[PDB]
Amino acid sequence: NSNICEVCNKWGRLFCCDTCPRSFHEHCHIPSVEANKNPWSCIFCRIKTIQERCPESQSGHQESEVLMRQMLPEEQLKCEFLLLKVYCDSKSCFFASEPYYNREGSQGPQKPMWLNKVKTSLNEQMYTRVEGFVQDMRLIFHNHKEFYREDKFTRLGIQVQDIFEKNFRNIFAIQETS
Ligand SMILES: [Zn+2]
Ligand SMILES: [Zn+2]
Ligand SMILES: [Zn+2]
Repeated sequence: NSNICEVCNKWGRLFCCDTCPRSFHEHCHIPSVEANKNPWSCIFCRIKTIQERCPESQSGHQESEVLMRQMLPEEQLKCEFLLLKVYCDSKSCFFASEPYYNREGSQGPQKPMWLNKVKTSLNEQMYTRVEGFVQDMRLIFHNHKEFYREDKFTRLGIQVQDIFEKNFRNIFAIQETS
């Protein structure tokens, strides 16, 4: 197995996957690494199994159909994985914890949102459709763009949104377009 966490790239107290060489901090994995389970298979492995059991699941889909799906176990897992792919980027640090807003010439968002809030919401099964999760995720970046205006710091929101959107299209097999 790897000697660093797949998500944050640090050593520490690592739980190792039994079916692939990845390792994780307990709360870096999503869901948090399960108490028992021998063998244990990481989220990457679990997602790969879904694809292998249903190869046609990789054919293209329309985003509008994906968003309306109910959060059954496989869609729950896919959203967890997509959240984890965002935390994999070090720039997610800016969006992880609860923000505050006090900048001359700007007003804070009406509905603040952050990664850890989305993480809790998934853990608590608060989303009934994929659309709930995707809307909160996109809101993170939209709030940031609006608040930071013409400051160059706005670019961090564009960057992390691009990671989110690329991974959304991959994990949910969105039909490729020009
Ligand atoms: Zn970690
Ligand atoms: Zn694995
Ligand atoms: Zn099938």
